[PDB]
Amino acid sequence: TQHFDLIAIGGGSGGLAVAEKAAAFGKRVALIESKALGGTCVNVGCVPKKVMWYASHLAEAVRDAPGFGVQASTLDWPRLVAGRDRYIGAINSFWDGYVERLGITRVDGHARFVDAHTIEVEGQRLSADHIVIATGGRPIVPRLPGAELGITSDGFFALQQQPKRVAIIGAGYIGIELAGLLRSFGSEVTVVALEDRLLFQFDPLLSATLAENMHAQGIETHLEFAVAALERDAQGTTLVAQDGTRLGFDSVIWAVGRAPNTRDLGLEAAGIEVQSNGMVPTDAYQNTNVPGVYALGDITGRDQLTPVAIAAGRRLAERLFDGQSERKLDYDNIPTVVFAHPPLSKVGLSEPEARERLGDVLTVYETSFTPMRYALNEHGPKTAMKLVCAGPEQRVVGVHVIGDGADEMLQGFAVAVKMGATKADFDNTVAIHPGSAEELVTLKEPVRRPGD
Amino acid sequence: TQHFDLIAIGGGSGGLAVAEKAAAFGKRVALIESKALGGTCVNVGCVPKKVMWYASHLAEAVRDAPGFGVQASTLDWPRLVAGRDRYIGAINSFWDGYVERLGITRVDGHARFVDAHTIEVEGQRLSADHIVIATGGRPIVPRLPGAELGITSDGFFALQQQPKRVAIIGAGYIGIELAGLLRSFGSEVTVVALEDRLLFQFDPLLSATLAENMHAQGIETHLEFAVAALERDAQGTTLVAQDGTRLGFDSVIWAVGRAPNTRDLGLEAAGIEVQSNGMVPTDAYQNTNVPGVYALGDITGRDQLTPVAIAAGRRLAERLFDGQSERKLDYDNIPTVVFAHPPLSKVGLSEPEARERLGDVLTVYETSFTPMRYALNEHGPKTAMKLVCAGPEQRVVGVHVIGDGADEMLQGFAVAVKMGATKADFDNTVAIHPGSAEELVTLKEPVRRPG
Ligand SMILES: Cc1cc2nc3c(=O)[nH]c(=O)nc-3n(C[C@H](O)[C@H](O)[C@H](O)COP(=O)(O)OP(=O)(O)OC[C@H]3O[C@@H](n4cnc5c(N)ncnc54)[C@H](O)[C@@H]3O)c2cc1C
Ligand SMILES: Cc1cc2nc3c(=O)[nH]c(=O)nc-3n(C[C@H](O)[C@H](O)[C@H](O)COP(=O)(O)OP(=O)(O)OC[C@H]3O[C@@H](n4cnc5c(N)ncnc54)[C@H](O)[C@@H]3O)c2cc1C
Ligand SMILES: NC(=O)c1ccc[n+]([C@@H]2O[C@H](COP(=O)([O-])OP(=O)(O)OC[C@H]3O[C@@H](n4cnc5c(N)ncnc54)[C@H](O)[C@@H]3O)[C@@H](O)[C@H]2O)c1
Ligand SMILES: NC(=O)c1ccc[n+]([C@@H]2O[C@H](COP(=O)([O-])OP(=O)(O)OC[C@H]3O[C@@H](n4cnc5c(N)ncnc54)[C@H](O)[C@@H]3O)[C@@H](O)[C@H]2O)c1
Ligand SMILES: [Cl-]
Ligand SMILES: [Cl-]
Ligand SMILES: [Cl-]
Ligand SMILES: [Cl-]
Ligand SMILES: [Cl-]
Ligand SMILES: [Cl-]
Ligand SMILES: [Cl-]
Ligand SMILES: [Cl-]
Ligand code: NI
Ligand code: NI
Ligand code: NI
Ligand code: NI
Repeated sequence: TQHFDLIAIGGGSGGLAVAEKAAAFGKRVALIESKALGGTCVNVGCVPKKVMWYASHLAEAVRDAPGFGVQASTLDWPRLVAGRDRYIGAINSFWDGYVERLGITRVDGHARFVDAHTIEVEGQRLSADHIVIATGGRPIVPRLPGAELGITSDGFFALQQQPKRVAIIGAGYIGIELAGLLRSFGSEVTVVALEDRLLFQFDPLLSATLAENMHAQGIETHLEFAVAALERDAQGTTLVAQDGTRLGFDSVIWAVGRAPNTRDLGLEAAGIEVQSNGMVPTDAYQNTNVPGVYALGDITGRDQLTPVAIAAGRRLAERLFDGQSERKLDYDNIPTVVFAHPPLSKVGLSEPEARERLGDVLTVYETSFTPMRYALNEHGPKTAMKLVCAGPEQRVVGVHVIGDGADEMLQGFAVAVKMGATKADFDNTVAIHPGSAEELVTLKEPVRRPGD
Repeated sequence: TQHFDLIAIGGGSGGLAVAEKAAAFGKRVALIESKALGGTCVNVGCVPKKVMWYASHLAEAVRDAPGFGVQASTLDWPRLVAGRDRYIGAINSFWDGYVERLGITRVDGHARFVDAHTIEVEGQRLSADHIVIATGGRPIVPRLPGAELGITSDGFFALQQQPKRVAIIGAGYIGIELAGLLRSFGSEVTVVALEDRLLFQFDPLLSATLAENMHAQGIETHLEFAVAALERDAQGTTLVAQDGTRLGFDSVIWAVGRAPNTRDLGLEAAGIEVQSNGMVPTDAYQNTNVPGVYALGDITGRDQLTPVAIAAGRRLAERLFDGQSERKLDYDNIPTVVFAHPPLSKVGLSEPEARERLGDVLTVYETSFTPMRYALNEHGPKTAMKLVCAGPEQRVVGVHVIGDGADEMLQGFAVAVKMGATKADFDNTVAIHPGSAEELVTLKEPVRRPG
């Protein structure tokens, strides 16, 4: 009730990770969770999406099979969801049991700080030497007229039936992944975005290639399209832009970012520093401004990814409970995959970023090609790759790929980039043939040198 | 006739590569080819096999689709053959045109040395300052009774119709790849192997997992099985082990190694050292014992891979024609993929090799799991992975993976291993989630420690 070494607020990626490691160092751990263990990722994030992603991968596969002489003949969405939910349910079940197995005290409900070192959960108060905030986020629904006519990614994973005509508002990760899933399943898919290109945070080569692939797949896009309101039309719902432009959808999905769950956490009661956008500032070691209070995962405003939350959690527990006083996560060169169809992946800096952060010091290599996966198909999606290099030695500061296999391609490259790999390091590595990844180690002439 | 800077013998991976780079450095280049440009890889190796591998990936995708709610569905082999060959043709055509574009003097026919710096092709003699031998290999057909009833991998890519009941003799690369192609196309396949495990050269964990995957997909295997002869039976041909065991097959495929094309090459006449197995010894810079004569690719008896022949050739051209007098290929840690279903991949040393070369100093990490690719399927193939580490610092000396995605997974890991990555280097890099590769950077407790 006061004798806990650790209270982890939130049983998602970060909370589970720090609770787990702490418990393994023989600490007394309390874990607070208002909903289901596993958090966003297991329930409404990474896992349901990747399961649905395989279904779309397999659907593309049955379309392309006759081209290779494989005689194949459409989605049963209820069966997909049922299978997906059984699988997700099993991971929830694992975690429920694992937490009990570790000896962690689970507390159901919504935790709020009551002071610098105590929380209250449905009237019950609990103190600890260390309180870790890992409450994650939730999808943003804009304060616009008729915004409630649209659903979010949470709503997407709740859908019991496949919608026929979809509008996706936002072209970040989830907007693009949702678009690719649904079009692959044969829905009409339009995506709209504020920006002049899809996947704005990513390198212009990936953005451009993705657009081509998406256009080729029949996905309608509208760039520089600000949604002013959503309205009800004759059997369906309509998007209304700034200028008055109208768009008959049976589903409109808001994919315009996520907000941190820090609104009534009692942070002011505890004197915890928090930004106007709800992000909780931390140092490199997840320390907030209040000693004994830490934040990790999405609410910290750094790379919004599951393995980032986990790693941040494990290292924090190592720091606090294993006397590894200098232990921290490195937030440079975190690899990521966007599960489009075909998917994309990157580690490190895009060209514009590297040009921002470093000078006119960039040597940039790139290539485009149709992979052998589509050799016997009519119009396969193009693969595109860019190596961003910096300095005379050509340190590789960015690796960017879009195309078949990209989802499994960059993990090892992330290792090399973290080790400070140069172009030479890549080039002295013998290719694997035949495949796509070999293209990253056989780039010859650069497209841009310092001066461009 | 004698004013050539380079004669490349063989228009395969090594010959093309050295000729191209020499030509690019403004040298006068002759390229001798007796058959088609592109060599083995383009015509009867990597490319046809990978084309068919995709058909096989798609057939499996077709099988698995209903489990994921995708309402699907059987191979039209002629359609596959026609598509494959058309794709192959384009690459040959590219090379034909490319060699002409580079200004290389192509010469059709079989080259033999006449002296240390001269070759003869169908009567014409040609000298050069530099002669690169890159004549590659050919499948081995053993000198057993009725060996000729079987076919080779060359014969596999010549087949116009899908065989119904196939025997694969050999559990190296080719045997395994072919077995997996055929089985997913619905043929009956049994593979026999001299060794006690499939893919002997590979790490036991890969071998053991591949056996499991292959058994689960209906492939029958016979280990420690030495075929003594092939005889005709009542429709089909039979395998006879030397103990007497008998196996009725539609086609029998020898996949028992490849022999170097160096028997009728005039190496005697030029004074070039050759081993009894036909391999041509070289130093680290591809130099034979006679100055001006070099060898690369398969006949050198090093890693028998396309990109290895290519890199060796390019680097040799840089050495010879661009004053980069120290340029050579590093033969340590060549990554490779074996295109089974699902494929496997490795870079560096297996556990047995590492103990053999480095001693009782290994920290070995292992994991095994069913990837999310098979989440809604009944019995997906296993994925298995091993990190082989050496020393107290735990340098990564071996990386090994079998399973979905293995074919695109290890290229970047090869770079890291090339740089001398340790386990710490792996663990300090954040995982990509969700996927399989992340398992390689999140291996916690080792299975074996020094001792
Ligand atoms: C659709 C979608 C797809 C995604 N795909 C990927 C992907 O493929 N790869 C990847 O790496 N990342 C992906 N992410 C991001 C990833 O899910 C998050 O980065 C990760 O879950 C963050 O973990 P966390 O611990 O910070 O927050 P969460 O995992 O969301 O955990 C927070 C938990 O705390 C609980 N909680 C909140 N407030 C309280 C309270 N005050 N008291 C008690 N409990 C509380 C919540 O119920 C929640 O369970 C995806 C996200 C979305 C939405
Ligand atoms: C079935 C199979 C699958 C394979 N799969 C892969 C794989 O996926 N990945 C990979 O990296 N490697 C693979 N390989 C191995 C790869 O093909 C070889 O390592 C590569 O082709 C070797 O190149 P090379 O230049 O040494 O020989 P080759 O490419 O075989 O070139 C030799 C050429 O020389 C010609 N020649 C021979 N004698 C003479 C003569 N005296 N005069 C003139 N010309 C002559 C031949 O016609 C031939 O064209 C595979 C091989 C096989 C057979
Ligand atoms: N595969 C993965 O690793 C994975 C998958 C999904 C999400 N994630 C994580 O979760 C986060 C989720 O971000 P997100 O994709 O929801 O959004 P985002 O922040 O990445 O993108 C913002 C988008 O909102 C749009 N937008 C905002 N207001 C608009 C308006 N009124 N009209 C039209 N468009 C408007 C903009 O056009 C913009 O494209 C990501 O940052 C990522 O880190 C990861
Ligand atoms: N994916 C790729 O990178 C790829 C694919 C295929 C081949 N290759 C290359 O080509 C080379 C040749 O491959 P390979 O598989 O033909 O050779 P191999 O040396 O790997 O095959 C040896 C096999 O021959 C068998 N064998 C020999 N005599 C036998 C007997 N009488 N009875 C039963 N079994 C017998 C053994 O059991 C053994 O399994 C490889 O070294 C490889 O580098 C590469
Ligand atoms: Cl236990
Ligand atoms: Cl409440
Ligand atoms: Cl909240
Ligand atoms: Cl896909
Ligand atoms: Cl030109
Ligand atoms: Cl002849
Ligand atoms: Cl010969
Ligand atoms: Cl496969
Ligand atoms: Ni207490
Ligand atoms: Ni107090
Ligand atoms: Ni001459
Ligand atoms: Ni002479």
